[PDB]
Order: sequence, then structure tokens, then C-alpha cells
Amino acid sequence: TVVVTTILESPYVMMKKNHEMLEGNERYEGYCVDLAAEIAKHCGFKYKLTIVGDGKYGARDADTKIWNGMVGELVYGKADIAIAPLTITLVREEVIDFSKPFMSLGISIMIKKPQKSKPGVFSFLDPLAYEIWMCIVFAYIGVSVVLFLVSRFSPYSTNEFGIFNSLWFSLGAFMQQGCDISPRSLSGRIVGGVWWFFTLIIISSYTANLAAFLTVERMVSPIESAEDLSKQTEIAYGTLDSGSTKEFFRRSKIAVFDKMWTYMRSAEPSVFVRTTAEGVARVRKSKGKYAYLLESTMNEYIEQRKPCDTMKVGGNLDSKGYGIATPKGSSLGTPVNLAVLKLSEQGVLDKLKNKWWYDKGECGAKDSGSKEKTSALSLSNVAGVFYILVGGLGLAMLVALIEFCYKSRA
Amino acid sequence: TVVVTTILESPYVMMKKNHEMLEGNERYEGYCVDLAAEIAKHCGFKYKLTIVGDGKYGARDADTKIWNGMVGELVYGKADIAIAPLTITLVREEVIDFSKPFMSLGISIMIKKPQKSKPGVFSFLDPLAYEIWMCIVFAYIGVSVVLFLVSRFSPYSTNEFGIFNSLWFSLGAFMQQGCDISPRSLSGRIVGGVWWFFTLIIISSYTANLAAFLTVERMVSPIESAEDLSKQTEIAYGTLDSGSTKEFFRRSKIAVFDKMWTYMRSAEPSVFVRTTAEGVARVRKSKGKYAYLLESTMNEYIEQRKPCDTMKVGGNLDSKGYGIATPKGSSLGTPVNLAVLKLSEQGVLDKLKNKWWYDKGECGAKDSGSKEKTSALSLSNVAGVFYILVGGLGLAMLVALIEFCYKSRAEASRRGRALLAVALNLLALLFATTAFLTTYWCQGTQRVPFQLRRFHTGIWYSCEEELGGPGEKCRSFIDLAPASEKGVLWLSVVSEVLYILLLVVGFSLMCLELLHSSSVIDGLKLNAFAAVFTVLSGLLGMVAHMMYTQVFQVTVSLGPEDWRPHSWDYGWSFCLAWGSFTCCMAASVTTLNSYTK
Amino acid sequence: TVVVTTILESPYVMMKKNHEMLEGNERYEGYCVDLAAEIAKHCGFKYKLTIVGDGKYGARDADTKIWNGMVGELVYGKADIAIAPLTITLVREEVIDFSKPFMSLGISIMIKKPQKSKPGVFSFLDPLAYEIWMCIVFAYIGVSVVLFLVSRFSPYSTNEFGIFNSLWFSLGAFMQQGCDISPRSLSGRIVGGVWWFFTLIIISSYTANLAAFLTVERMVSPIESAEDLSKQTEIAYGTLDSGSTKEFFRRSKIAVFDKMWTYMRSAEPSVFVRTTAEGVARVRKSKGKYAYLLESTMNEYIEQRKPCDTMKVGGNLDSKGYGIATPKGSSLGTPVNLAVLKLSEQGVLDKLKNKWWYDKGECGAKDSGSKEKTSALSLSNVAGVFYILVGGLGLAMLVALIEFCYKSRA
Amino acid sequence: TVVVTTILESPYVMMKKNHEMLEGNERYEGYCVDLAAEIAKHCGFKYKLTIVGDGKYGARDADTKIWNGMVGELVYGKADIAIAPLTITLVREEVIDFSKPFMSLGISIMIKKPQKSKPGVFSFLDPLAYEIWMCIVFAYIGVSVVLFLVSRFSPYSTNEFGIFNSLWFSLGAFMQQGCDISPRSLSGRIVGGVWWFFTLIIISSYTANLAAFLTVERMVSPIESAEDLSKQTEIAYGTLDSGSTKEFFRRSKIAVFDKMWTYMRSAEPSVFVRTTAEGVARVRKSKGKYAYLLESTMNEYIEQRKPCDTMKVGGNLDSKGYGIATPKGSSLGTPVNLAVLKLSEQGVLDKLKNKWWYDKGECGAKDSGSKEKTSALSLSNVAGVFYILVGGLGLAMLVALIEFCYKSRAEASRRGRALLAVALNLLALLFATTAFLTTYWCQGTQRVPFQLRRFHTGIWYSCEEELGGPGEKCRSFIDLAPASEKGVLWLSVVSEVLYILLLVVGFSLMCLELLHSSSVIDGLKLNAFAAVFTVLSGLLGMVAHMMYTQVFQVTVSLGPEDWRPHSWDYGWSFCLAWGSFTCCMAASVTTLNSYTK
Ligand SMILES: N[C@@H](Cn1oc(=O)[nH]c1=O)C(=O)O
Ligand SMILES: N[C@@H](Cn1oc(=O)[nH]c1=O)C(=O)O
Repeated sequence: TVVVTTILESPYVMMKKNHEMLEGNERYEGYCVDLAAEIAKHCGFKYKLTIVGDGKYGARDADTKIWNGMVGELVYGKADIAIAPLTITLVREEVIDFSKPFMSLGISIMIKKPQKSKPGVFSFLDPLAYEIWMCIVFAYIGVSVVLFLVSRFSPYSTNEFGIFNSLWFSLGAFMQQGCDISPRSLSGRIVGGVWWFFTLIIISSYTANLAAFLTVERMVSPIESAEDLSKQTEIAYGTLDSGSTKEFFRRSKIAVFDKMWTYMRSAEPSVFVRTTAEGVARVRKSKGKYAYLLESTMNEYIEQRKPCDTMKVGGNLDSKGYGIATPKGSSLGTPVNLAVLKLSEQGVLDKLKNKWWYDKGECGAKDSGSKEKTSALSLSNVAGVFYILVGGLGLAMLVALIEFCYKSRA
Repeated sequence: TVVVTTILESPYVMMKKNHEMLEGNERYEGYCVDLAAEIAKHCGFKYKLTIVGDGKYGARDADTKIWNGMVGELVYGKADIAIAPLTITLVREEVIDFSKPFMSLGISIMIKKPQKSKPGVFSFLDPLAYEIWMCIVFAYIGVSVVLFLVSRFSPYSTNEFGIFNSLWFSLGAFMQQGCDISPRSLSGRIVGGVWWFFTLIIISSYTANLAAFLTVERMVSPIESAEDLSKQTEIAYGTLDSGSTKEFFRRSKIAVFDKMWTYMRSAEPSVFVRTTAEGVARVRKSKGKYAYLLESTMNEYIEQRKPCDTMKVGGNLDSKGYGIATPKGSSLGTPVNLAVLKLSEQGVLDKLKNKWWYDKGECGAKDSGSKEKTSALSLSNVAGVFYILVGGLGLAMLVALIEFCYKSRAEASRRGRALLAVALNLLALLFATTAFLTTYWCQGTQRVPFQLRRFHTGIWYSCEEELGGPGEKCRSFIDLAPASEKGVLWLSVVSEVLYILLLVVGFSLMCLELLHSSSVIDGLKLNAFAAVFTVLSGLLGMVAHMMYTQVFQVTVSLGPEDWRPHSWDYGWSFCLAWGSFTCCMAASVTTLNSYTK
Repeated sequence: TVVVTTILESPYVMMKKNHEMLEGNERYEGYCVDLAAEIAKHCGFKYKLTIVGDGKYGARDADTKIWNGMVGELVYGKADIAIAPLTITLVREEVIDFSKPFMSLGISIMIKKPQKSKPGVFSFLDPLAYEIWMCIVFAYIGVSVVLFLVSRFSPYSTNEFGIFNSLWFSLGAFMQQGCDISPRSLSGRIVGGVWWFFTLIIISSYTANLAAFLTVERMVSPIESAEDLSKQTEIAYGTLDSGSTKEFFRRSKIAVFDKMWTYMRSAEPSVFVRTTAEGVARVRKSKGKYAYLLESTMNEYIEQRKPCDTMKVGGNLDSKGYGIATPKGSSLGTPVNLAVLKLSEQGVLDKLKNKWWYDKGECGAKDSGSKEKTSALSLSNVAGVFYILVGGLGLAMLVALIEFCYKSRA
Repeated sequence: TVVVTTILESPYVMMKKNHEMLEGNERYEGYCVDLAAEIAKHCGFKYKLTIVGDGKYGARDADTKIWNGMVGELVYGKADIAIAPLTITLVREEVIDFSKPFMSLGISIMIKKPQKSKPGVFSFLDPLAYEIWMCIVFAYIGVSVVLFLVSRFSPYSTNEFGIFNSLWFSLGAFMQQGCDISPRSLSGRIVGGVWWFFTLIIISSYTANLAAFLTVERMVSPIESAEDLSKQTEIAYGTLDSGSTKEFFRRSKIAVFDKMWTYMRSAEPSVFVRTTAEGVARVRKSKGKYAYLLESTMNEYIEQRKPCDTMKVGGNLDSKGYGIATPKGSSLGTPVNLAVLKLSEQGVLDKLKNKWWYDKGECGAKDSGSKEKTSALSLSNVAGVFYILVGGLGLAMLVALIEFCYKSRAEASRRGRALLAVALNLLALLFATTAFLTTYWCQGTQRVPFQLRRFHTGIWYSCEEELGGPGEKCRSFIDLAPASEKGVLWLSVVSEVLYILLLVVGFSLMCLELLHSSSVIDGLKLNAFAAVFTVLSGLLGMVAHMMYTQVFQVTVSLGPEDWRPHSWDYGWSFCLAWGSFTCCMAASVTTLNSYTK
């Protein structure tokens, strides 16, 4: 027979529902089970689908020079061929030969899907920017300055609009509760006129834009680039402990990628993982503190799988290739390479790809977006208003303290 | 004697009301039972009625290649004729014989009807949670008392800011209608100007969230056709376990129909149902999260029976016909087709039709009541505002009678004020310290998949009752929270202790107010700093309960897994925690009133 | 050869782009061109695709007993077979034989797609129902009644809150501009308290729901049933002047359908049409005044065609069937009937149907719905407010007239 | 001497700045030109540079089965070697030879970059059209004058409702800040209570429509991937007329890629472009309504050159490689592959890379400036409110200087009031009747597909200028409108005539006001009914222009086809129509002022 080594990875290698019932080539499902069947039909060999006994993709110790996983089995004669998610690298090219890329891909970043956070303490003042709020208070004092200059100039006996009253009238104008004082001057009432039309826009601007936040919500990704990871060590990130992606960061010559691999080895609670299926649960059970780096074609299946708790961010860090790994000088190097050509000529590999990623894609991205909710405001939303309420109350207590005693002094 | 087979499917074949009382042909009723006597009327044969032993129409299976159910009786020969809700299909045509289609139908889609709009009497409280509506009211009492302190202390005379008037100032400030009395002390202007910035955020938050509801209330997308059903996985799709409908979606090749059949294939759990009466029952209980795809003539009848809460959506997906079936090559099948054409010529089929569906219509008139398309508010949506309005008129009517009776009784002391001031403060001590010592602030239940665990928690110990007895396993709440939110929870426990100790300074200085106590000379300034510290008690204490429920609600959503409650309801002695805060100011208004006179 | 009669109807019969260039079986495109090719392959006959010379589907004069169109040609020997949109009726069954229904369908209603109308004069008061607005004014007077009863009872000299002032204070409370008068009674201030919380909900209810209208718009169909047509003669409606749909309303025994056919013949500017392609332009150029009744499969193509100016309303009025019309006693009755079976056994007719209606469906319903617009309020929206403004102004002039003269009288 | 072919594609092969001044190899530059000298450095051959005569890379066609463009030179033999932006593809592999892929790339998607947010200085006027903002102002003048009439006539004394104060009452009523002066006459309460119900609808309409913008401003769906491009036909998709990208979408079989290729098939007009520089140019001019799908390395360079207004969206759809190509079986092709590996070993390819893309970066730093995600208002969005604010301060500063200079000049008649009252009324006659007689109220242009027709219309005649000269073909406007809206247009023409005739009663009764006229005795009541009829002039006249523009804007959208303007702009003598209405009250305030003294 022909021993085919495939690492157990969904959706390339799947177990049957009665997996202990069936044996061999019937037990396994997925994309490589399709491709090993489609290759052996146009090449004529008896394929035996075997899980790799070591369990790994394949890497060499740099000191003892010993490959493990699927790579060491093909060199040392145990496995006959590999039709599996193996990535064509230069170090793998020197020991075995690869077919043409039947699938294109890229290394991506998979984070825990950022749910709506607890709002900030001062998240009530979100719908106006801080560039506005400072310029409001500057215009709040600045308008109230002008009304006192006007009030001193035109007496028409006493000027009720002192500077102690002008901030009060500009406040009651801004806070929608008009005060009983009113300018009796044309040079006054134009200021009180234009300051009213100030608030009528701004309060309507605040009321409108806050309805824009509560209706249409956009859960922001805290990280969306390779720059976003290396500049901030707040979220951990890692790869598999025996994989070509880990091989990529070791031999990387871009300094950002070099900054990653220096951080990957140095600060260690256990960053690297044994399995991709380990790395999925390392994301989902870390609550935003872990972002597993893996292939985009690996990540497009997890995004279209229950419970769809993860998302892609950014994009491909580099281009790569998937190939059927044949041993060096094998008999079925040339017929498999012609089979990789011939199945890709008919679009058989494309009619496989648009089936498997899509018919299982029951969490199509519409189901998360179109499921909006009718949510009341919790106390977390406007909590900081009560804080500055009491923070205004205790400030009023201290002014009532000092102004009583200064009149006792004077 | 001819054997007649069918299945118990209302409205077509119905069991009688008293199945044991009656015998033979009198054991069953319905449309098809009325049809079967008409067939024997024209063809002159004794007919023996039977029911299938399986309880399903059935079709041939993959491995066994044998017809089961009703068709298996027809193909093999266990029955002589089927007068039954049986779809003529080409896979059924090649195995046995059919008549002319007497009843036309199509595959329709049954969802549960969109439920009646019952907004409730408190539907206007929907944008802001009830936690906020309390904390508005307790802060409404807070600012008016502070302004009643500030007005009496400061010289800035006569005072227009009495405790009756100061609550009228903050109610004028909160409802945006303003007030004619203006704060003229600077310390009075601070306490007004902050409460103004309070009510401008809250009302704008109330308007914005109410607009955030009704925009989403219009983008509900009331799914009508199967194309918009195929584009949505919020609602499941199930049919009968083996019928003509499941086999229709099996050998379909339309891209809409294939994409549903792939969704029907990977069913976790199995969406297909055993019978129609079970299949309609899942629609009754899943509340519009499940859709049952059935034949339209069954859909029209079940629409017309109580609770009438199932609605047809869209049109027929296909066009099929019911046929009275005989086995392959029987001699009786040709006068059967002549009999079906005979009642078609007489119009007795349509006589059986409009008799049955109309006289057993229970509720009816669905297109009559649904002429209205609701897009505005109903009166019911703001009805509780009217009920508070008409009620608040009637309460204030009773105030006018008693106040005039108080004025007529006025036509017909300070040691007691100090006695009532300490007595509320001794409650406020007893109400606050009970809250801090108890652990029953939050009554909720958490479960494992069907064992639930009733438990209560506070600031210190989350005491979970363990089943099999009393339980009461208590775990520390402080390290229980996640750590970034924990620092606020550190600050709240400090502030709640700071609330108690400043209250201890409060009522102990109320003890010096007493006439048998320290002095009459220079005691009014001791009443003054007592009055300051009771306001400074409850304000710092209210923040401690603000910071509790904010951090607590984080822990309910984002917290340690292997425990998640279903209810985060606020238990007793949280009510007493606010009842402490109520009695803090309610004694402080007394000692301000005793100070000013 | 075998003369095939097909009425020229898209998407069943289409003309090529260079239609004058090619001849015969290459000139024609569409669904019946597929089906005539798929039938003649499994039956073995030379098909000639001919347009019917008279141009019609087929109907008989009830007096001279002469069929025309495709039906008269099959009876009188001119045409050999019909693979065309012909509907199996009882009167057509007596003269020729039909195959099994290769396509199911129903008679539907196609209206001009109702664009956003000019708004009403009083369309500003839409977000609150008339059941509310009457009960507001009843509660407006009703609250103001209570405050005058309170004001007369408790004197604490003069009662400023007369009935002439209490409607004014309840108005200024309702219209967000608080008046300088204020109750000095607890039995007063509770009424003024609860009436303020009345408006604060209602004005927020009006502001919120009006944002619901301008954001999410629902263009309502004025007619959506067969009941909706016969009860109101505001919109005209008709069928083709020689067709089985017209044959259906003549022999109809449901009184609603009978009410239609009585209206179709009686009130006539020219209701019935010669062509379905005539009936499409009769819809699009009538501006809502015409609703062409035709088949659902005819209507699913027009909805998925440029410029998608029409929509289905309601549903199928009845079930029908499409059949290949063979002459009575023909040779190719049985092989075509077996061909209609055999092509439907493989799902060939279904893989034709999901292609033609869908690959041309470039106006998929998403393109109309997801294209929302950022539209300002025109003057048509709030026009009636200015009308009742001046309508309030002239009423103020007349009260200023009569109250001056009555004090001159008294 | 070896023939080198390529195509002029920046940044890879660029023509020099002075193409006629330089000769031979010095006629071209770029990345690949720098590469070609390095190839001849390692392999030692004289290289002759050529450009394809067609101007495209090309591929084999269906009918002819021949390779054209660059590959046709390679397959046939017209060139010796191609060092060119040529994608290695299996259909290109079987016909000629390729080297090792030196540059990795993928098919990217170029849309125009989302344009910079320039809200304008009047962005706060966006929810309400400028027609409304005028009609608010003219009704603001309307109600205050009416209230100034009502206050002087009625006894209800001293009057606190002067014409300066009455405009301050309505400005307090419109801005919701209220006013301390209360209307106490019942006729004064009517005119206040209606204007209150005015300003409550308008401000709530202003807040609701501004919320209606910003909700849609957040559901813009900024399309990033091709899947969300495949789901949207608002934006077209085009590639080069014959390249590796179009052939990639041709023989693709992915359901996303097939659905785009079916959309690319039925192109009306043809979405495919001749070259890249033309293809990027359609993206520059179609303003985000067109998308050009090109290779990502070209996308990175064109992103970095001015105006830098094209942005990459999503990632690569595929993974491909550029290859230096030789014909099938040439002996030179193996040292070519050794040369490509040699510069790969040296890293001179990456030396050519980071030299070229970085030093010819014009704007750069796109991820640096786009760190901010705008979700709140900028200062620019309400900037014109500040500019009116700071400006309205500075205008009112100048009022204080002049009014004190007026007071200092006060420290240092009634026939003239009546003279100014008639003179404005004689204008108001001349301003109104000019509007009714002219037909230039609406200046717009309508077109046939490229001939435009400038025209002007009014209430009576829509006078269209006919080209080839002056034209002026005039058609009746009254029957021109649709008929249900026409009845309002009937009422407006009646009201505008009613506006003129009541104004005729106005200034003719102003003639009796004159001192040389009828009498001094009992003339004040003749001044009174004159003053009533001038208010009753402009109010009924304003409705006539309200009903015009409402019915006119219907006719622009819903009207007789074969004519539709692009602009419905309001021409002159519509401005004079409001200028009549301004002068109606501006004379009426004079005769109220002359009456009260
Ligand atoms: N599969 C890749 C490497 N790899 O795959 C993962 O899912 N993680 C990871 O490092 C290989 O063939 O070496
Ligand atoms: N096609 C039908 C009749 N018909 O088709 C239309 O599109 N209108 C209409 O009356 C037939 O076969 O007679």
C-alpha cells in the first residue's frame, strides 16, 4: 500500500460521527480526504490515511538536527506521502520535494471577538469630542465675559448683570432652564440671542449623536496590524510549537517580525502551543488576553463554525503555499505533480473549496450583524454623571464652608 | 369488503369526541371520512376503515429500499384503497396508482403569528433601567436637601429656599420647566448648576435610547418568503420525519431549496418532527424561533383554530394535488377516478369544502383585523403616563381636602423635633450597619445543566447554598471579581465603611443637641456641624452603593465561569441600604429646620 | 422538419443581439429554446423554432368558434408542436393534449412600485396616533380643570391661578416654556409636578418616533389582495386580450373574481392588452393607475430585470400549470411525455430554472433596500405647521377684533 | 544582441522625463529597467530594449487561439526575453518558459479612498432645507409684529410689549428659553400659544432629522473584502482588457468569484479598461462608484503618489509571482533562473525594492494618520455655530459703542413717520406686483441627452428658451401641474391676487393718514384699520408663497415627462416676493408706532 500521513486538523481531516465504528479510509472526512482520494484515482495507488504518530506538523531541533512530525517520517521512510496542510519552506525544500500550490493562504491573526466592554466612567460625554467640550467652556466663559463689558457700559440705575450674574445667565441659557433676569439692552440681547442659538444646536447635536451610538454599535478591534502587536504587550500572542509559522519568525529579517520573535521566547508563561485546536481554546478562554497567529484558511473555517467567537484582524502577514509533500526522489513525484496540475485545470480544487468552507458556513457574518438587540441603558452607562453630581455636591459643601467663615472674619 | 386506510390528521380524518362510545365507521370523522361514504355511494362497495400502524405517510428509504407507512400498505397489499391526505408525486406514481387530483395545494410556511402588542403599563420606563430610575429619585432628594443646607447656612435676609420650596426647585430643574426662584449665593449656584448638567444628560439619554428602540422596532424584517428564510439562521426549519415535503426538499435542485436542505441536513438537534400535531406544538412553544413547513390546506385550518396564533407567510413554494390512491393494477381504480370526476362534476367536493372550513372556523377574519399597520405609538405605549397623570390628579384632589381640613383645624415642640431627629438617626445607624453586616444584597439562582442553586451575595462573602440540605458555602467576593474592576470595589467598601463612621459622628453629635445634654449655649453650631456631617454621610454612602451595583453587574456578565446566575435581582438590605440613605437626610432636614428657627 | 411554435416572450423566448444575423434555431434564446433543444435530443426530431404568425397565446371567439394564436395553429395543422408558455385549461384540453406540468405558477398582481408619496398636510403629527392626540387635549383641559378647583379652595389673598391662567400654565408646561406663575400649594404643586412628567415622556416620545420614520422608511402597498382590487376602483387593472388568464375570469365561479370580470368589460378606456410586453409599459407609464395581472413566473423575471420598477403584491390567485402543447393524436405525444418525465427525473428542469431567473437577477432585492439615502426635510414635510401657524394667526386677529369691541360695548 | 521586451507600466517600466532627449537604454527607467542591467551584469549579454506594439500583456483568445501582446512576442519569437510585470500562470507556463518568481504579489482591490471630511461652514444647516430656514425667519418677523399689533389695540394701562420687546419675546419663545414678560390679553395668549406649538414641532424636527443623518452615517458599511463587494451592485468592477487578472476570474470556480464574473460578463457599458493608467483614472472620477481590481504591488505604488486618494481594501484574493520569461526551449533561460536566484542570494532584489518604493514615496504614512476612528462630532461639524457665535459677539460689541455714542449724542417727526410708512408701502406695492407680473421666479436648466435648455417659470407661464437663438417658448403653468396638487395651486394664485388687492386697501388708507389728507379728527381709527389690513395683507400673502414652492417642488419631481430640470433654484422676484412681505410689516410697525403715541 501507500501510507499517507495527514495531521488531524479540521476541516482538512475530520473524524466520522461513528469514528470508532469505521476503519481506515472511511473513518476520515475533510478536504485532504477528498484530495487523497482525487489524487489516487488519477494515479492508481492504494492510499492508507494515517495520523502522524508524533502528532506534529514538522520541525527540526537546530542542535541535534532531527526532524519530527510528518517531515521526519517522510525522510526516514516510515510514511510514503503527505497530502496534508504542510507549508513549502526553504528548509523543507532541501529534504523533500513539493507539488505546486493547490491552495494559496497567508498567516493571519485570530483574536477573541471583542464584545461590548464596560463603558467608561466618563462615557456619557462621548457624542461630543474633547476638542468641542474644551471650546464650549472657553466659549461659555468667553460669551459671559462679553455680557459684563456690555452691562457696565450702558446703565439703562444698578447693573444686575455683574460678572457674578453673567456666568449664571449664560449657564441657565446653556442648561435649558432660563433665568428670571433678562437683558434690557440691544447690545445685551444680541449676546443673549446668539448664545441661545448656540445651545439649541449643541443640545440637539448631543441628543442626536447619542441616538447614533445606541442604535448602531461598532465593536472596535483593539489590534488590527502587525504594528499593533509589537508596540503593546497588553495582549499575549503566539503560534504552534512545531510549525512552519514558528519557523518563519525564527528566520525573519523584517525588524517588526524580529521584535515579535524576541518577545515570543523571552516572556513566558507557556505561549507556544502543541495543537491548533489547543490554540483555539487558548483564545476563547483567555478573555481578550491571547491572539493566536495561524493561517487564513485555518481561520476562515473557525469564523464560519460554532459558536463563532473569533474574528480575523488585519490580513495576511505574507504569502505562503500548500503542497503535497513527496519524499526526495520518489516514484509518485511526477504523476502526483501532473495530478496537481490536472485537477487544478478542471477547477476541481476550486469546486472543492467553494463547497467545504461554505456549506458548513452556517454562521454566515449576517447572523451576528442583523441580530440587533433592544437594550435599556444600564447604570454603567451614566454612572459618571452621578459621580460628578456628588462631586459637585461636596464642592458646594466646601464653598458653603468657606464663604460663611469669611463673612465671620470680615 | 374494501379496506380503506388513512391517518388521523385533522381536519381531514379526525377521531370522534367519544372514541370508545361509537363503533366502526362511527369511530372517525372529518373531511375524508365524509368523502369515503360518497365514494361508496357512487361505486357501491362496503368500505372498512383502518389506520396505519406506524403513524406516518412514509416513503422508501435508502438502505432498505422499501416503502413504509401508508404507501407501504398500498405497494404491498395490506390495504385495498387509501382515501387520505396523500400527495401525488412521481416517486409515488411509479409504485402505485392515483386518481385525478381533487384538492389543489402547495407547500406553505407556518411561523408563529407575531404576538399581540402588549406593552405593559410601564412601557415608558423601557429605555432606562429601573436601577437608574431609583438613583434619579434618591439623587433628587439628595440635591434639594443639600440646597436646603446651603441656603440656611450662607448669608448671601429672608430665605425663599425652604424644604418644601427646595424640592420644588429641583423638580422644576429636572423636568426642564425651570423655576422663578433663583439661587443667588455662589454655593447655591454650584449645587444648581451641577444638577442642571445632570438632567441634561439623563433626558437626552432617555430620548436617544427611546429612538434607539423604535428604529430597531422598524428594522425587524418580518420575514415573509422562503428566500428571506434561507438567508437567516435565527429560526429553524423542520418538516415531518417522512413525507412528501421532506422528499421534495431532498430531490430539489433550486439554489434556495438546496441551501435549506443543507441546513436541514446538519440538524443539531434533529429539526424533523414525528407528526404534524407535535410539529405545530414546537411552533407554539418556541415563540417564533421555529418554523414548520407544511401543506397549505393544513395551514389554513390550523390558522382558524384557537389560540389562532400561527400565521401563514408568503405563498406556496410548489403546486401539488391530493389523490385517492389504489395499488398498482387494481381494477377498482378506474371507477375511483370516475367517482372523483363525478363529485367534481356535481361540485360536491366544493360543497364538502366550504361546509367544513367555514363552519368549524373558530376565530377567523385575519385579513379584517390586520388592515391596520402600526407605525406610531398606540395609547397603550404611553398609557402608564396617563395613569400616573389621572392618578396624580386624584391624589392631589385628596391633598386639597385635607389641607383645607388642616386649615379649618388650625382655625379650631423643639424638643420633639430633636427627638424625631435622633430617632430617625438611630434607625439610620440600624439600617446602614444591617446592610454592611448582611450578605443578602443580591438574591439570584445559578444552575448546572437541571439543578439550580439559590444563593445570596454581598460585598464580603458570596454564600452559595449547597443542595442536599442547607449548604451555605461562602466564598470571598472581593478577590472573586476581575481585577481591573476590583479597584473600584476596593473603593466602595472603603466608602461604605466611611459612610458608617461618618454617620457615627452624626447621631452622636445629635446626642449633644438634646436639652438634658451638654449646653444650650453654643450648641447651635454643634447642631450645625452635626447637620453638615449627616449630609456628608449619605452622599458618600450613596456613591458606595453606586460603585457596588456597577461593579456587581460587570461580575454577572464578565466573571469567573463555572457559575453564572440567571437573576441578578437586588435582595433585601440593599433596599435598607437606600432606606438608610433616605433616613440620613430625613433626619437632617429636621435639624436644619430646628437650626433656622 | 418539426415546426415548433413559441410566442415571443422573455425570458422564455429571447432575441439574439445580432438577431438579424443568425437564422432559425440560433437566433432565439431563453428557456423554451433550452427546453425545445432538450426535448429534441431525447426524442430525435428536427425542430424549427417559429414565432406564431398571429402573435397570440390562443383563445376562441365564443360565437364563431374559431381559435387563434398558437392554439388554432396546432388544431388546423400549421404548427407541429408547441413548447411555449401555454396554460393547461379545460377548453384547451378538449382540442389538444398536454404534457405534465414542467413548471408550477400562479396568477399574480404587478403594480408600479409605490415610491414615497408627497406627505400629507398634517403628516407632522404622524408619530403619535389620533387616539393619543385627542386624549392629550382631553387630558390638557382635564388637568387644567383640576388646578382651578385646587386654586379656589386654598387661598394661601388673590388666586392668580384662575381658569384663564390655568390653561395657560398647563400650556406652558406642555410647550416646554415654563411660565413665571407657580403654585404655592402642595395640592397645587402635585398637579404641576405630575403634568410635567406627562410632557417629558410625550415630547421625548414624539422626538424619538419621528426619528424612527425618517431613518427606516416603509413604502406601503396601497393594494395587496384580490379583495383590495374589487372594493376600490381607484386603480385600473387588466389582463391580456387573448390569454388563459382572461379565459379564467370569464368562467370564474367565485364572486370576487366575478366582480372583477364585470368591471373589466364594463368601464373601458382600453383595459386589455395585446402583449405582456405591452402590459409592462402600461404599468410603468400609468403612475400607479394600472396593475397588470399576469403569471408569477412572468413576474419574477420583471422584478429581477432593469430598471426593477415593479413588485409583486399579495400572491397567487390560483394554481396553474405549464405544459408542452401537443396536437390531438400526435406521434410525439408519448415520447415527449416520457421526455417531460425523464428531464424532470434528473432535475434538469430545476437546474435550468435556478440558472435563468437568478444569473440575470442583477437587481437582487438587496440593491433597493440597502441603498438608503441621506435626505433633508423638504418643505412638504412640515408644510401644515406653517398653515396652522397662520391659521392660528388669523384666529388671533379675530379675537383681538371682538374683545376690543365688547369692552367698547360694556 | 538580446532583444528585451516590456510594457510601460509605472513603477516598473517608466518613460524618462525627456523621452526625445535621451537615446536607447536611456529612454526608459523604473524598477525593471534597473533589473535588466543587473541581469546583463551576471550573464554578460548586450540587451536591446523594446515595447510591445499593442500596449497590453495579452492572452490567447477564443476564436483565433493565438497569443497577443507581450506573450505573443514570446510564443512566436519576435522578442528574445521579457523582463516585465508578467504573472506566472499555468496557461502561460505551457506556452513559454518562466524563471523563479522574484516578486510575490496578489490581486488586490482599489477603490477610491474615502474622501476627507469637509463638512463646510454651514453643516449644522443640513437637516432642514434652506427654504425652511427662510420661512422660519419670515414667520419670526410675522408673529412679533402681530403681537405688537395685538398689544397696542387691546385694553386688557402700560404696555410692556414694544416692537423691540416683542421681537425679544418671539426669540425667547423660539429658542425655548422663554421670557419673563407674559401675554395677559387673551388675544395675546392666542398668538403666543400658536408660536409655541410652531417651535416645538420645528426643533423636534431638527433633532430628529439630525439623528436621522448620523444613524445612516454609521450604517455606511465601508466595504473591505470582495465578499461584501460581491453582495453590492452600487459599485462596478473592472480589470484590464486582457491580462492575468481577467483570466483569473474567468477560469475561477469559487462561488464568490463566479458571481462577480457573471456581473463582469453582463457589463453595460464594458467595465474592462484598456490600460492601468486609464483604469485608475476612472476611479479618480467616478468618486467611489467604481472599483478597479489590480495587482497589489501596483496598488501600493499608486497609493503613495498624489493625490493619494486611492486606498487598498481587504487583503489579496490570490497569491502569484512575477517571472522573467523566455520563449519555449531557449538556451538562455536557465542562466536567467540562475541570475534570478543570484540576486535573491545577494538580496539585491530587496535592495531594489526598499530603494524604489520608499524614496519615491510622495505622501506616505497612511496607517499613521488613520489611527483615529471618527465617531463623534468634530469641531468642524458645528464650526459655523461658533463662527456665528464669535461673530455675533463682535457685532454686538459694535452695537455697544454706537449706542453709547447715540446716548452721548443724545446728551449733546410724526409727519416723517407717516412719510416713511407710505414710502415703504409704495415699495411693497411695487415689490408685490412685480412678482405677480414677472415669470422669473424659478431659474433652472433642463436637458436632452448633450443639449441643455435654460428656462424660467412662474405661476402663469413656463417660458422655455428655445436654442438656436432667443427662443422664449411660453407654456401655461396652471394646467401643467398634476391635477390633485393643482387645487392648492389654484388657491395660491387666488391668495396672491388677494395679497395684492388687500395691499391696495393698505397704502390707499395710508394716503388718508397724511396731514394734508382727509382729517385729523377720526383719522386714528382710519390709521387703525389700515394697520390691520397691512398685517392681513402679508400673512395671506406669505401663505400664497408657501403654497407655491410646495406645489412647485411636487412638479419638479412628479410632473409631465419630456422635461425635468436639474436645478429648481429660486430666481429673482421670488426674493422680491419676500421683500414685499418684509416691507409690508416694516411699514406696519411704523403706523402702529404712530398710533400708540
Ligand atoms: N501548519 C503549518 C504551521 N502551523 O499551522 C498552524 O495552524 N499553526 C502553525 O504554526 C505547517 O505546516 O507547519
Ligand atoms: N400566457 C397565458 C395568458 N397570459 O399570459 C400573460 O403574461 N398574460 C396572460 O393573460 C396563456 O398561455 O394563455
